[PDB]
Amino acid sequence: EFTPRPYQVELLERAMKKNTIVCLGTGSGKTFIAVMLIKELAHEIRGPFNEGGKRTFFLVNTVPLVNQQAKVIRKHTSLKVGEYVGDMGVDSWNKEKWNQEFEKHQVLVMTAQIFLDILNHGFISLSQVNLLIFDECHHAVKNHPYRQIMRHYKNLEQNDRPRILGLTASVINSKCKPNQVEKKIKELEATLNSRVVTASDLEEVAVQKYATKPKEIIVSYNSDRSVEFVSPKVKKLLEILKQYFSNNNNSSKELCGIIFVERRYTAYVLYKLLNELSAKRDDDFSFIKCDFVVGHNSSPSSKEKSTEMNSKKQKEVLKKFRKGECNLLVATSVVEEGIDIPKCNLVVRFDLPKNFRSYVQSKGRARAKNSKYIIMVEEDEKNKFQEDLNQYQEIEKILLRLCHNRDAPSEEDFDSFEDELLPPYMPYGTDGPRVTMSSAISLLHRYCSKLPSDRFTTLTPKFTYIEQNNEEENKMFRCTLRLPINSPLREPITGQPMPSKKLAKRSAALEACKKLHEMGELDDHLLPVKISRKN
RNA sequence: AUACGUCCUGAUAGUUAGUAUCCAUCG
RNA sequence: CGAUGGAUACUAACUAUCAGGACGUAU
Ligand SMILES: Nc1ncnc2c1ncn2[C@@H]1O[C@H](COP(=O)(O)OP(=O)(O)O)[C@@H](O)[C@H]1O
Repeated sequence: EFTPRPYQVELLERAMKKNTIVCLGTGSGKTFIAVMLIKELAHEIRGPFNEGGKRTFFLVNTVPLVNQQAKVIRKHTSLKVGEYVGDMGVDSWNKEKWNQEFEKHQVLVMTAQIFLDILNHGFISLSQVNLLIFDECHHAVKNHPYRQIMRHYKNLEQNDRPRILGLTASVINSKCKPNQVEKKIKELEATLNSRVVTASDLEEVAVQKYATKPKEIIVSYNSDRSVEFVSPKVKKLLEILKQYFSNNNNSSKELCGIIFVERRYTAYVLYKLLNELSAKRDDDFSFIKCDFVVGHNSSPSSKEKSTEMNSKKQKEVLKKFRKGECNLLVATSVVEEGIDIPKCNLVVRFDLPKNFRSYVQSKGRARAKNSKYIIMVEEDEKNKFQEDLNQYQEIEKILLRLCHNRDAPSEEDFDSFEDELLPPYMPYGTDGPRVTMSSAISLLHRYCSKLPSDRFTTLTPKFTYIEQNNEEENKMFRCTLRLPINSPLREPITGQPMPSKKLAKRSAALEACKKLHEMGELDDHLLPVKISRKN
């Protein structure tokens, strides 16, 4: 029942020296050793939470992946595991419930932002956290919540060891030139205080996992000039699916084809058209079934129509695909990574990739033999797309060339973090509710929304911007806060002048937390009057 | 005829700010 | 409603270089 991997046991013993990051292609099995390293330190986690024990947290950005990884860890381990997501509405939960939750479970898999929230209000500090692994660590750039969490390491002492981990295949998240990749990798390895390694030998990975991705049958059309009325791209899909049927006459019923899109409306219309064609019972199209996977809760009541509700729908649709009930798939932005099917040999790239990372991630989804990669390109843009593809190939070649070990001898880069020009409130020191400079906006989201209050758009009570000349004539901004009649007086009516508008708002709104803490609205854990709504 | 210097539309490559549009993820 | 990331476009400044337009110096 247990399925090992030869290179990964070597990877584990190499990584169990210091902080180490593994970078490999899709299908490598890098995620699998997460459970092995979790069980390697299971003894520490056994500590009771009477005075604060050791617990392991697994951060996953996407909501459909938390249950999948929870089932994966449950399959090989007997430890109690729960699932956490803001869909349940945990915004109105007091300290005692959280203490009960921590004492009950053993591993709490949860998205990043909820971890931001819990660390923001001091329900528990970074102390006594046994281990912590990111998801898609290549997102840790600029003001990503990953970096916001990592910033809390600066406030605490270095002697503490809340080990951090994060796994990614592509180390970029935007378009770039082959002369800035070294700068990007150096910056990323400096930010998270960890080295990056990659398997030197890629035997099986090149056999069927990564280096033998589906062959790119670049097919063009004339779309730049219901199937026959909309752009002929749908006709190209029909022709390529007829080619698929001609290839797989033996499997004339169905296969595991997956369609990637970038706009939800396109996916919805595409699924509707193919379901209509299949239900018609015509000779050309009679055995096609597709279902939704993407869209997410979006918003409870604010200008949306998808209404994907709870994760139960995603769980059941993925189960019905795994059992073969669902065989065609359309989605936009949740099945790029973390979706695994043991037998898949066809991926249709209906919409073009936008950067390097998307192209690498959405290409290795197929894992079976003779897999098919299909790209929709136009004739006029064919030259530009060909040169862009050559650039991507060169980027991959140089990236695998620089796969040599890169250490971090200069720890000064970690100290070189661009600290904000103003300090935030912190009434109880480093051991108390350390308010972050980036959580002032979260606090101001819901002015007096707690307790009986209007349901109108009180979130944005409007602010006045004032500009004046200065010594360098770059101008300074006077952000002013004028809240309506809903609460007692406020100290930060206007903030300190700032070079930028955003920093002006931050300086004019951060002192609200400091003022409100003294007057008694908040508490020891900065939870306002322990009631629903508001952070 | 060459070289150098001041300002600028054009070009090569990077940074910063504002603005406008679009997309995705999540609370 | 909000925090974000990405993409394009405009203005605008600095940064290392090329060219041309307005002027000056050495040969
Ligand atoms: N030995 C194995 N046992 C079970 N599943 C596997 C194995 N090897 C690969 N897989 C499947 O293939 C996928 C590859 O996962 P892994 O190599 O851990 O990282 P990634 O998912 O990033 O490629 C997994 O989602 C898993 O379901």
